[PDB]
Amino acid sequence: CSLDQTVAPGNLTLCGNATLFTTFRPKARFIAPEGWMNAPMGLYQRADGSIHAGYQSHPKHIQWGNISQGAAYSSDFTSWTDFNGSEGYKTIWPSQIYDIRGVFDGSIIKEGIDGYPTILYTSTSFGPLGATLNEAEGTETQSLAYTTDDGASWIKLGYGAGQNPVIYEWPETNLTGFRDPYVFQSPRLEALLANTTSITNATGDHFATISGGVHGDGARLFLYRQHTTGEFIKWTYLGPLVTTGYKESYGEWSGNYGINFETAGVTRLNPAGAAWDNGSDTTAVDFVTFGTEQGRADHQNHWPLWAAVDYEVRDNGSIEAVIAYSGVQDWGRSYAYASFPVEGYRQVSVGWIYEDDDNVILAKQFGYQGAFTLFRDLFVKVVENVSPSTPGLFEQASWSTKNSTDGMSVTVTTLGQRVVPETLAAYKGNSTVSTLAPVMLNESAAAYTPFSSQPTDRFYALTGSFEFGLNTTAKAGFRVLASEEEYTDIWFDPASENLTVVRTASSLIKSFGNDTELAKVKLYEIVGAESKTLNLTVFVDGSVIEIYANDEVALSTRAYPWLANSTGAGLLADGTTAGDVVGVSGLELWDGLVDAWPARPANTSQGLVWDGPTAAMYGLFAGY
Amino acid sequence: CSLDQTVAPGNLTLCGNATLFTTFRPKARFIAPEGWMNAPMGLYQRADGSIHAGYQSHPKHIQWGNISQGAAYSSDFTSWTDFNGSEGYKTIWPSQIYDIRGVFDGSIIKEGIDGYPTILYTSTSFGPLGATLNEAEGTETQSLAYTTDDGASWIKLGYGAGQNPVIYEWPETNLTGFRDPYVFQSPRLEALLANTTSITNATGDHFATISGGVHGDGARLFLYRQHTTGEFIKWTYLGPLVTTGYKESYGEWSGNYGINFETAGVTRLNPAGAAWDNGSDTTAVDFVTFGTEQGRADHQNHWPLWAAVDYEVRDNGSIEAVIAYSGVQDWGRSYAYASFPVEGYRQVSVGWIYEDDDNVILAKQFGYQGAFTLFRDLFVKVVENVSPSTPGLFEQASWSTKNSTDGMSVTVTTLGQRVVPETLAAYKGNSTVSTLAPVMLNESAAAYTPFSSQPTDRFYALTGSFEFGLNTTAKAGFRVLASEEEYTDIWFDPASENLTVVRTASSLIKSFGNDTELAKVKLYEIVGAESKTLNLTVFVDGSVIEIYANDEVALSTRAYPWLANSTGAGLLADGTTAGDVVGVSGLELWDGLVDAWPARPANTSQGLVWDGPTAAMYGLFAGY
Ligand SMILES: *[C@@H]1O[C@H](CO)[C@@H](O[C@@H]2O[C@H](CO)[C@@H](O[C@@H]3O[C@H](CO[C@H]4O[C@H](CO[C@H]5O[C@H](CO)[C@@H](O)[C@H](O)[C@@H]5O[C@H]5O[C@H](CO)[C@@H](O)[C@H](O)[C@@H]5O)[C@@H](O)[C@H](O[C@H]5O[C@H](CO)[C@@H](O)[C@H](O)[C@@H]5O)[C@@H]4O)[C@@H](O)[C@H](O[C@H]4O[C@H](CO)[C@@H](O)[C@H](O)[C@@H]4O[C@H]4O[C@H](CO)[C@@H](O)[C@H](O)[C@@H]4O[C@H]4O[C@H](CO)[C@@H](O)[C@H](O)[C@@H]4O)[C@@H]3O)[C@H](O)[C@H]2NC(C)=O)[C@H](O)[C@H]1NC(C)=O
Ligand SMILES: *[C@@H]1O[C@H](CO)[C@@H](O[C@@H]2O[C@H](CO)[C@@H](O[C@@H]3O[C@H](CO[C@H]4O[C@H](CO[C@H]5O[C@H](CO)[C@@H](O)[C@H](O)[C@@H]5O[C@H]5O[C@H](CO)[C@@H](O)[C@H](O)[C@@H]5O)[C@@H](O)[C@H](O[C@H]5O[C@H](CO)[C@@H](O)[C@H](O)[C@@H]5O)[C@@H]4O)[C@@H](O)[C@H](O[C@H]4O[C@H](CO)[C@@H](O)[C@H](O)[C@@H]4O[C@H]4O[C@H](CO)[C@@H](O)[C@H](O)[C@@H]4O[C@H]4O[C@H](CO)[C@@H](O)[C@H](O)[C@@H]4O)[C@@H]3O)[C@H](O)[C@H]2NC(C)=O)[C@H](O)[C@H]1NC(C)=O
Ligand SMILES: *[C@@H]1O[C@H](CO)[C@@H](O[C@@H]2O[C@H](CO)[C@@H](O[C@@H]3O[C@H](CO[C@H]4O[C@H](CO)[C@@H](O)[C@H](O[C@H]5O[C@H](CO)[C@@H](O)[C@H](O)[C@@H]5O)[C@@H]4O)[C@@H](O)[C@H](O[C@H]4O[C@H](CO)[C@@H](O)[C@H](O)[C@@H]4O[C@@H]4O[C@H](CO)[C@@H](O)[C@H](O)[C@@H]4O)[C@@H]3O)[C@H](O)[C@H]2NC(C)=O)[C@H](O)[C@H]1NC(C)=O
Ligand SMILES: *[C@@H]1O[C@H](CO)[C@@H](O[C@@H]2O[C@H](CO)[C@@H](O[C@@H]3O[C@H](CO[C@H]4O[C@H](CO)[C@@H](O)[C@H](O[C@H]5O[C@H](CO)[C@@H](O)[C@H](O)[C@@H]5O)[C@@H]4O)[C@@H](O)[C@H](O[C@H]4O[C@H](CO)[C@@H](O)[C@H](O)[C@@H]4O[C@@H]4O[C@H](CO)[C@@H](O)[C@H](O)[C@@H]4O)[C@@H]3O)[C@H](O)[C@H]2NC(C)=O)[C@H](O)[C@H]1NC(C)=O
Ligand SMILES: *[C@@H]1O[C@H](CO)[C@@H](O)[C@H](O)[C@H]1NC(C)=O
Ligand SMILES: *[C@@H]1O[C@H](CO)[C@@H](O)[C@H](O)[C@H]1NC(C)=O
Ligand SMILES: *[C@@H]1O[C@H](CO)[C@@H](O)[C@H](O)[C@H]1NC(C)=O
Ligand SMILES: *[C@@H]1O[C@H](CO)[C@@H](O)[C@H](O)[C@H]1NC(C)=O
Ligand SMILES: *[C@@H]1O[C@H](CO)[C@@H](O)[C@H](O)[C@H]1NC(C)=O
Ligand SMILES: *[C@@H]1O[C@H](CO)[C@@H](O)[C@H](O)[C@H]1NC(C)=O
Ligand SMILES: *[C@@H]1O[C@H](CO)[C@@H](O)[C@H](O)[C@H]1NC(C)=O
Ligand SMILES: *[C@@H]1O[C@H](CO)[C@@H](O)[C@H](O)[C@H]1NC(C)=O
Ligand SMILES: *[C@@H]1O[C@H](CO)[C@@H](O)[C@H](O)[C@H]1NC(C)=O
Ligand SMILES: *[C@@H]1O[C@H](CO)[C@@H](O)[C@H](O)[C@H]1NC(C)=O
Ligand SMILES: *[C@@H]1O[C@H](CO)[C@@H](O)[C@H](O)[C@H]1NC(C)=O
Ligand SMILES: *[C@@H]1O[C@H](CO)[C@@H](O)[C@H](O)[C@H]1NC(C)=O
Ligand SMILES: *[C@@H]1O[C@H](CO)[C@@H](O)[C@H](O)[C@H]1NC(C)=O
Ligand SMILES: *[C@@H]1O[C@H](CO)[C@@H](O)[C@H](O)[C@H]1NC(C)=O
Ligand SMILES: *[C@@H]1O[C@H](CO)[C@@H](O)[C@H](O)[C@H]1NC(C)=O
Ligand SMILES: OC[C@H]1O[C@](O)(CO)[C@@H](O)[C@@H]1O
Ligand SMILES: OC[C@H]1O[C@](O)(CO)[C@@H](O)[C@@H]1O
Repeated sequence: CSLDQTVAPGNLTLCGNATLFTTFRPKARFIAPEGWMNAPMGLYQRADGSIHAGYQSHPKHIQWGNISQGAAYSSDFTSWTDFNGSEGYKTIWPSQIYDIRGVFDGSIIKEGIDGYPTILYTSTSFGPLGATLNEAEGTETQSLAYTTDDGASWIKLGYGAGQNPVIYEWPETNLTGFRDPYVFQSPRLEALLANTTSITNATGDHFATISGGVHGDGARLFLYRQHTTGEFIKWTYLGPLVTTGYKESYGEWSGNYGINFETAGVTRLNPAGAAWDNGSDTTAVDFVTFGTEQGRADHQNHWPLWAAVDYEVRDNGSIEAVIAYSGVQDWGRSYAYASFPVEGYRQVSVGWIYEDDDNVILAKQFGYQGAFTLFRDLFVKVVENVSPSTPGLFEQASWSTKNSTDGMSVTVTTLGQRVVPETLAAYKGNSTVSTLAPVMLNESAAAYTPFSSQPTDRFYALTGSFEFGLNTTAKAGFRVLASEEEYTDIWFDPASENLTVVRTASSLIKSFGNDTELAKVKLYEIVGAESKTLNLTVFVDGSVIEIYANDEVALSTRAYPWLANSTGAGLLADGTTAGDVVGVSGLELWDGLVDAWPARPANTSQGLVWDGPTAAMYGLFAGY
Repeated sequence: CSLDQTVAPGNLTLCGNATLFTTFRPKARFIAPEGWMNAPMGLYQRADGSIHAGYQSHPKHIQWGNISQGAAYSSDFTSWTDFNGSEGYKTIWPSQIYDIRGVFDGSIIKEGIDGYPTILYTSTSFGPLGATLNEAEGTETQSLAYTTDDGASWIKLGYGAGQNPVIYEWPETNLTGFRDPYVFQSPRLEALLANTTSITNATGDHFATISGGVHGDGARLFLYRQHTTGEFIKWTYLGPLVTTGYKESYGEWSGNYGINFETAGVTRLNPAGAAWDNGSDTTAVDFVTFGTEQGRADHQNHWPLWAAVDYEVRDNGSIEAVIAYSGVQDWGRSYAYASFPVEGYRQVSVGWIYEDDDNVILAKQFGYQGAFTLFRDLFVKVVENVSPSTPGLFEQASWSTKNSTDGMSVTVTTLGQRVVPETLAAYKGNSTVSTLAPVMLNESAAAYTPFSSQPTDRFYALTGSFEFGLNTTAKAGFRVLASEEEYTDIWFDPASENLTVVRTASSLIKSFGNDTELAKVKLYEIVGAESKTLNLTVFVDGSVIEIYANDEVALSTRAYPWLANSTGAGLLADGTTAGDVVGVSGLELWDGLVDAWPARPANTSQGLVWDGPTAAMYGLFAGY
């Protein structure tokens, strides 16, 4: 095992555990100290204003198992501190018959048991568990725990009748899944149900969704309501909130609804952020965010989706969320998005970016797997004065259109996502910032043009505004993590409406994924404009490449170049001519970003362990 | 629910939980504070000389489940003190994937991990578990924990490779069971194996048996040897120590070997007690004690047995224990005998006495189930100068015979059991003792003759020596827990060699068991004697009736008379005549015994709880 990054990579599978720990590792984002992580969980803003973030965690392993809540906190979403207790950075772990198979995703009741922050989580026990298996009632249940020390530790309710687990009966037969309770308050849903509470007797101020589906018949999001205000044991099933078909797709802009939902949440937004009105705010829109499984040929069979919904009240005192339009939260290697309320009328969303080593070839050598996305403010994106000749505009696929009275312009509404401003400000202020001169891409443009200032390592951000002709067939974008021999190309092709990440040359190491990422991006053309513009922001953080377009489209992916000098960046141009020109402006490079875990040393590995021969006997966890 | 014990019992199933807590409850013996108990476990004499006793425990329930180690200590086997920690009187409980289904029986390595007392116990996980089910490897494994505070708490080794569980591979396929590790030192077995240690490389000073069997092919006791002295992770399977046939019986004196062993142990004894020689003591005998299941039509399908064995060394460096003779440790409602070494060359044995309410009709009303037997010194019982005309003597069923050189007398050898002297001394000294005049039972004897002094409650002991003619057909014994309407009759019938406990009138409450208990007792006739003698000792302790004959035969049973005055006792006589006379002498009543738990109040119930609907979903525990 040579770690010489000035020459071609050897056989890196001969390298020891965690010998590649720092080589590809993000430094500017949320990530576990070591080992396996997946979904964000237990997210809440604490009483002191700081953010608590939990995550599915398996320390000292590089595959999933004994799944626990790891946790940390931050005052600005950006610089984090690990909790440290008797179980290291874990704060909830399998410990009881009802959750011994895994402490799965959960969400926070801010004023819960005895007034304390309280988590409702999926407690798993033995038996087949999965949407493609024959799962039985009891394998996935929902349980409570509360914290008296602001998330340093959690106390579970006792096991038994009238205690944990608090939700165990399947609301319908033959479920594909029954997990990921999302607890939320909703003046909107309270107002809608107020005339029917005699039918169900459920009058509490908290709702909870549980994610699942029905074998052979598509995904389901089940709605529960807290039976009585101030009491947290009894939750009453109202009915299915979202019902989709077996591998149903709303189309090219909307992924696929698969066979089962995971990590679903419910929110209400307006142009400024979170909306807490009862329906009276005409600018507010109800949204569901949700993962789906088995509706995708790649990306671990997982789509992270969202839908705008219109609520209807059923005669039995339940709610049907009718999908109005449907989109994708991130088009790349991310999943398990969670959202949570933040002071100042905000709803903040964060997901999990998995590695691109699906055959587990170099995972042990890493000594870790996974990171978070950046934290994102959700809001209703409104585009005014949109031209009716915008191609495909009235398909209204992942957006809505409202015509002006005279029919000559359109207002477009969709889900907006932008990186939280605290992170952008901290990144910029800690970086060496190069404001770059605008670049006109025409007949003289090379395929690749390095920026006039270059990054110094694998931790940087780029921004640019690409102005295209309305009938362009030119392509342009950014190349990142680039040397002569390794590079990753981010292209936008307005003619096809496709944003791609080409990774055929991303790394000399051949075991990592190299498939082309793809997102659809609608450039809403503005009335009177003779051009259309793509604002593209790119974060490069170790191996993470996280792309944002127009405060709307997100695409997270991975690149693992071996060579030490595969850190360069610049502009890409294809088919730019004297006549078909691409004007690039607002160009800026931020080199360095922020050290997100300042108390951690560079190498936080504690080694890796094997569960031994019993792992295969129990059949629950891979064991490593 | 009336608790009026001066009139006939009502419908006691209407009574609330623990309303009958004190009514039938033993006071003079080891018993949990409340709830369910079964097998003794984790028995050892601590460094300060006191006795640690563990037991299988399920607090606040009256059926088995979440099985844990409850514990207490005593300086004299007789007066006990509960441990009190974060889990009450529990000291080990299900907490890890490998033992979440139950912390089953285990035994003590006195100088174990880091020099501390260490328990090797059966750690159970999910899956079918039982001799009549299709159990799979991994469901029962063996794990270690150690104590740094003399049994107040135990620290388990970590889960994983080279740690817990330490024994997990089945030594043969298709096991009926794989549990109850019994760890012991044996100069005898070390000497026998010393010439073969190159074959196995196992050279440690601790052995361990594991109890089980093979489907369709009878019970097995598997022998392991610690691989290396001072190291406790690696245990090497040598081979089967005891192999018996599917429902094989050695005969009328020996119960039945069933299909699977439980709670088996290995010891070596001589006439004084425990023997720790290498084979050089010609008075010493090797013994195995073991429970069997599914070889009995009643008594919960459980025989608590013992066998004298002769060890042979196999060519592969293992030991075959060849059964020389085979007996019964207790003939009544007891099981799960454990034995442990005690200072002064002693081996002390104690078992579990179950209730006689197999349909669980009044268990909730009790608020508890189960007690221990008394603690018993084991030794080799030797009877000298036995007459060769003793009927059935040369069948040598649960004893051995050695003829004198001249053939006119026999030395009989068998397993001896007697109540530990500390308990007899404490009982006697705390009781009101009545030494009774001898009673000749002849033609004038009534069926029942009350003693001249009577007990004052349900806590007393009786002794008597019954001298019978060599050709008697008379029966005699003791009646206990007696009023006019309720009584329990203990008869010996020398002609049939049967000791019986007739319980047809034991209680007016009809839901308790009323079947006749039966033990075989051999009166070894002495050369020159014109009579044969039965020394009978009886302990009455709440509902327990525990009978000892001749420091050899034990029979534990239950009687639950309702009436407050069903406490009397006296002599029984049947077929005594002028010619066929029974001389009773050495008669003594001890009224009161000892308060075995002086710190406990009379009612230590904490109420009972239900596990809720998930108990049936998990399918592991009854739930109550
Ligand atoms: C199989 O068997 C298993 C083992 O028995 C069993 O698991 C156990 O289940 C029981 C029953 O559910 C659990 O007991 C509960 O414990 C809760 C506290 O849990 C936390 O703290 C304990 C104890 O912590 C001490 O000890 C540890 C270990 O040494 C130390 O680390 C601590 O620092 C602390 O040490 C101090 O105290 C010790 C004595 O206790 C001293 O010895 C020591 O010197 C120190 O001074 C921990 O062990 C727990 O850890 C475990 O669990 C966590 C998850 O929670 C895991 O992460 C971890 O790994 C461990 O597994 C944990 O940290 C109690 O709060 C709870 O008590 C209440 O509930 C019951 C039932 O409702 C009531 O009877 C009782 O009154 C309590 O309720 C009152 O209080 C709460 C909160 O204040 C109120 O909300 C409630 O309304 C009520 O209020 C009442 O009083 C008020 C007056 O003040 C009044 O206003 C109200 O009106 C009202 O009247 C309960 O005791 C036990 O934790 C489990 N143990 C383990 C190891 O798992 C398992 O379930 C079984 N399985 C099956 C299938 O049956
Ligand atoms: C799923 O996830 C689960 C959760 O992660 C996981 O379970 C956990 O597994 C880990 C790994 O096996 C366990 O970690 C071990 O813990 C042992 C100690 O366990 C006891 O103590 C802990 C901690 O106690 C503190 O905290 C509690 C809770 O708050 C308090 O109640 C205590 O009072 C105490 O509090 C103080 O300390 C805190 C900080 O720790 C402070 O915050 C606090 O303020 C106080 O000051 C308890 O939690 C345990 O309780 C649990 O387990 C018991 C059963 O054991 C249950 O009954 C109970 O309900 C709980 O479930 C328990 O009481 C450690 O000893 C052990 O440490 C060693 O082993 C590793 C690996 O070999 C070594 O790396 C390490 O060095 C240690 O070994 C050394 O020391 C031992 C003994 O001294 C030596 O024998 C050994 O040779 C070695 O010596 C070395 O150093 C010497 C120098 O001194 C030198 O001479 C030698 O040569 C050598 O170099 C390990 O940390 C953890 O307990 C589990 N937790 C739970 C909750 O279950 C589970 O397995 C996962 N499942 C799967 C399937 O993966
Ligand atoms: C005295 O001690 C007990 C603990 O032993 C304690 O708790 C009670 O425990 C008993 C069991 O001993 C429980 O009985 C079961 O109840 C089930 C139905 O329960 C529902 O209705 C009840 C009556 O209105 C409610 O009280 C229950 O509420 C509690 O539980 C819910 C969770 O569901 C919780 O949200 C609440 O807060 C409460 O805690 C609940 O709504 C029965 O289904 C169950 O069924 C059987 O048992 C009977 C007796 O054997 C049979 O007659 C039935 O046919 C059936 O059993 C069958 O046979 C076997 C059973 O193993 C099986 O093979 C068959 O399929 C079939 O099941 C049972 O009756 C009782 O619910 C529970 N009460 C509680 C928790 O309040 C007491 O509280 C304690 N008393 C005091 C004063 O402290
Ligand atoms: C680096 O980090 C690892 C943790 O990841 C850590 O521990 C090692 O972990 C690996 C797994 O990553 C273990 O590999 C397995 O080993 C099994 C055989 O193990 C036996 O032989 C070893 C070699 O001599 C010994 O080291 C082992 O001793 C340990 O464990 C025993 C308990 O058994 C214990 O008493 C000792 O004290 C030691 O702790 C042991 O005697 C293999 O069976 C297992 O099998 C597969 O994996 C391969 C790679 O994928 C495949 O090539 C095989 O075909 C096979 O996998 C197949 O595919 C899948 C697997 O999921 C399945 O469907 C098929 O049926 C089939 O199984 C595997 O190779 C390794 O044993 C373990 N080492 C330990 C604990 O020492 C390292 O220690 C750490 N390094 C450092 C320096 O810290
Ligand atoms: C980068 O490193 C490679 C290999 O060490 C070398 O070919 C070249 O000089 C360096 N710069 C490039 C390719 O831009
Ligand atoms: C990181 O630390 C681990 C654990 O000490 C060690 O095994 C590994 O070699 C280290 N890796 C590097 C690259 O420093
Ligand atoms: C309410 O009605 C809907 C639509 O028929 C149904 O799916 C749901 O199960 C009902 N809710 C109940 C039975 O609680
Ligand atoms: C919703 O709120 C508006 C004003 O904020 C109020 O007029 C209306 O009555 C509310 N709707 C309900 C609660 O029915
Ligand atoms: C919206 O505007 C377009 C273009 O003017 C027109 O084709 C369409 O019919 C309009 N829709 C409505 C509902 O008026
Ligand atoms: C650098 O980052 C830290 C941590 O996020 C932040 O608090 C600080 O404001 C940043 N420095 C600047 C903007 O100069
Ligand atoms: C074509 O592009 C080059 C490089 O940006 C620029 O110098 C030149 O002025 C452009 N041509 C025109 C006609 O703008
Ligand atoms: C653009 O993307 C779609 C998938 O949404 C694909 O079918 C089409 O071939 C792509 N076209 C080009 C030119 O990249
Ligand atoms: C015992 O009590 C019963 C019922 O109260 C009564 O018949 C009798 O007087 C008492 N004594 C007996 C039967 O020896
Ligand atoms: C014993 O105590 C328990 C728990 O407090 C109580 O429910 C029960 O009625 C008591 N029984 C008696 C006979 O005192
Ligand atoms: C040793 O031999 C006996 C008798 O054949 C056998 O039962 C046992 O399994 C053997 N021990 C092994 C294979 O370790
Ligand atoms: C057993 O012990 C005796 C004396 O106690 C000794 O003579 C003999 O050599 C020992 N047997 C062994 C260890 O082979
Ligand atoms: C009474 O019993 C206690 C506890 O076993 C014992 O220590 C004491 O010696 C006994 N009293 C006597 C023999 O007088
Ligand atoms: C017969 O028994 C009675 C009662 O023990 C006794 O008084 C009498 O002396 C006995 N008869 C003979 C002949 O011993
Ligand atoms: C004595 O016991 C045996 C069982 O061991 C039984 O078969 C026999 O019938 C009994 N005989 C009498 C007279 O009780
Ligand atoms: O780690 C388990 C968790 O991960 C998910 O499967 C999402 O990928 C959740 O549905 C579940 O709670
Ligand atoms: O409680 C479980 C324990 O009880 C037994 O079955 C004996 O009756 C043991 O074999 C086991 O360890």
